[PDB]
Amino acid sequence: MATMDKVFAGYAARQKAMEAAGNPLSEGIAWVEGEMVPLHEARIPMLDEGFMRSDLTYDVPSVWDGRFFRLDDHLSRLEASCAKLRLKLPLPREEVKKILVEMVAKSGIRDAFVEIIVTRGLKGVRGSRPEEIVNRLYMLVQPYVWVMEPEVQPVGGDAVIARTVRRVPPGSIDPTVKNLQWGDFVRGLFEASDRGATYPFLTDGDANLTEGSGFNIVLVKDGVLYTPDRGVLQGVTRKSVIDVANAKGFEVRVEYVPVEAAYHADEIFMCTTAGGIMPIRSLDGKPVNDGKVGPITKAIWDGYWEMHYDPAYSFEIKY
Amino acid sequence: MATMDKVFAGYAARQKAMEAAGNPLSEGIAWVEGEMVPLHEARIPMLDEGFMRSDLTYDVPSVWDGRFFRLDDHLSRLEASCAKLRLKLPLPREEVKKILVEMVAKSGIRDAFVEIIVTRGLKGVRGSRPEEIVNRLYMLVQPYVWVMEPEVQPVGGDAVIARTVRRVPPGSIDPTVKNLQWGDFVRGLFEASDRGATYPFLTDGDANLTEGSGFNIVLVKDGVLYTPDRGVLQGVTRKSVIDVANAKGFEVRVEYVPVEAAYHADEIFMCTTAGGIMPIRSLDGKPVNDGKVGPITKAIWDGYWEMHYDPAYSFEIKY
Ligand SMILES: *Cc1c(COP(=O)(O)O)cnc(C)c1O
Ligand SMILES: *Cc1c(COP(=O)(O)O)cnc(C)c1O
Ligand code: NA
Ligand code: NA
Ligand code: NA
Ligand code: NA
Repeated sequence: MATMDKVFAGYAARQKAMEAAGNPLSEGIAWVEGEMVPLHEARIPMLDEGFMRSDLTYDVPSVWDGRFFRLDDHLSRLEASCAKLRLKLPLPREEVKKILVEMVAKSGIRDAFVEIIVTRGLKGVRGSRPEEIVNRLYMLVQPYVWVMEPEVQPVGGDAVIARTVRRVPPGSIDPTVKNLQWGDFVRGLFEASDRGATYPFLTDGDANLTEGSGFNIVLVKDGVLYTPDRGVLQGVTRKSVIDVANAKGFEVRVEYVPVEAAYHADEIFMCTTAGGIMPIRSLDGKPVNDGKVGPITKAIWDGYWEMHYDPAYSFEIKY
Repeated sequence: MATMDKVFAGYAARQKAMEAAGNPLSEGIAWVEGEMVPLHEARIPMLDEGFMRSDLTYDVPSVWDGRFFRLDDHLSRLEASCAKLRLKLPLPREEVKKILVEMVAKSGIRDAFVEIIVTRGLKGVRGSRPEEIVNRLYMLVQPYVWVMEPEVQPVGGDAVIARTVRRVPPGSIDPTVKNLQWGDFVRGLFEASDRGATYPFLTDGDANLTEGSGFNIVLVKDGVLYTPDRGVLQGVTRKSVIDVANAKGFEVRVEYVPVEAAYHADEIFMCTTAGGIMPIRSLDGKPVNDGKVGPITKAIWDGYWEMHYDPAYSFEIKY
């Protein structure tokens, strides 16, 4: 369990140093209407009908150890999300990239959660002519967010297959469009908490796994990785999982994963930008296999963080 | 078609008078953090995790001809919406009532769209302890909004049964909780527009009608009114429709309404606070019956606006 120490110890050191620098901007910076403002003072107009009706999409790249991770993948997914929503990125993609690097640089944050939001704008879809709709852009940079805290990743967390809620189906809301309409996920969070666990796994209502509240799901069984194809966000972390798995000779099947498979899996882990590779030790109050972080999961964990220093997948920021 | 003239002519006169008064506050007033501010300057903090994840509920009473319509019904539905979301109205209900009356009074608006929003607050559900969650309140007053403009209600609008999208199911998001997660409704709006119509009727994906983008649906067939029970908001307008129908001896069945019934209906109309009683002359590009506003619909229209002057359902505002 060495590489986790090196990763987490490095993170700790950089957090210790950022508090020492006392920079007020290291609490976060936002981009709103062409202007960079401190995070705790960034505000959205109530007249942004888009934002009001959550008629928007968003995406969250990260910065780790001063390096932006797969930014172009996130920008490309955001553009595809916009197109599916009949939205348009209000600024050229390369300018968004420049602003984001500047914001991270000016903030001094070495490990950052970065968020880009495109909304319909001030005039909503209902009863407005196409000429009158002007999409709006919001961006943000802030310290890295953990869906699983570093102290838990060596042991793994507690999940449940949710039984009081199921995933919004693609015929209502396209799950490949990263969105903030979290009604089902929030029910899943409360259900997990009510049942004495932390992470909800949502079904599709048809006996298959989909995803959870802010993460994709992966099963390991007899040396093969399984993760749902339909009904889920096509995560960039999931993508990196496939890259590491291929590089290490593990097969990954992106396909229909029945709920039943979760109860027989050798290993389970979640993956997401806000936290990385997140092992699950128990499901529905029962141990996953031996209740430990599995070997294939640790290989995926190691490779995922290793690739944060591959220039094919990252670039360094000048602060 | 007299009573529509009296209603719309009165509305016109009051709009003519509000423009004459030139009051800048007659464009709207908002309540944000204890302070009343002009609408075009009201802003929401990006750190409102609730609002960000649309982890909120809301409700929209109206003011017509200087009288608040069924405010207590809306406040009661909002409280029930909060309870289902494990939210709490941050101020006592009677104080919210007082603020809203004051806001309408100070604004001078005689015909108003009024909106109350309760969000999870600055600390979201995920990874926060129950002690750290403080729900936040937002309110707004602005000129009356029409989902169907007065000029169209005498003739009726053009609807379609949506075929590219279906209603979010209650097992994902409780439709009796008025909410702003409009992903499916926005797809329905674009589909309607693509097909040359205006109003989408969403199915439940199981061959029954539910509701539309901001309105309940009612069918009239052989002297009986039909409106879906499950999968929809229990509208206050729908409630008033039942009151008028009962008073006039018409039966209303709140039950499963198959999609097939829409294609054989004698009359169809939508109902919502933002516009009232809204007849539909065509469905899927075909006439509804004779393509005219039907008689039972006009009786419902007349009674609905009549009851805006019944003290059992309204009170007058002192401006
Ligand atoms: C963000 C998120 C994921 C993970 O996607 P990444 O691109 O790896 O961050 C998966 N599912 C949902 C619902 C998410 O919000
Ligand atoms: C607001 C709305 C209605 C109508 O409800 P009222 O209380 O009559 O205003 C119906 N369905 C949806 C989805 C709505 O947003
Ligand atoms: Na996106
Ligand atoms: Na998946
Ligand atoms: Na409500
Ligand atoms: Na109904």
